Amino acid sequence: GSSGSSGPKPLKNLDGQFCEICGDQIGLTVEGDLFVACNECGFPACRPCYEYERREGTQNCPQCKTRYKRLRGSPRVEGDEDEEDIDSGPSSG
Ligand SMILES: [Zn+2]
Ligand SMILES: [Zn+2]
Repeated sequence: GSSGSSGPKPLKNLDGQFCEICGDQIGLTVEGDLFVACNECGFPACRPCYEYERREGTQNCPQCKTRYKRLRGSPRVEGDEDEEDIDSGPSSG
């Protein structure tokens, strides 16, 4: 049996920064700032979670599926940005 944190009033926690994909707590970037994979929607994805999505993934946020961007520890991939095309018709979302 447990509750969460010691003492009465809870301590800074369960904010959300904690990645959702795997769970691990989204640490800090190579510089120090908070590592926020996706900001547009706000999908909590650690470092080893964002890169992949672009490495082997599809390069589209699994929450909003928006255009990505070369991060600190994320080398460019084949599908970062494309040019306007005659492909219209939003099948899903
Ligand atoms: Zn993760
Ligand atoms: Zn997103």
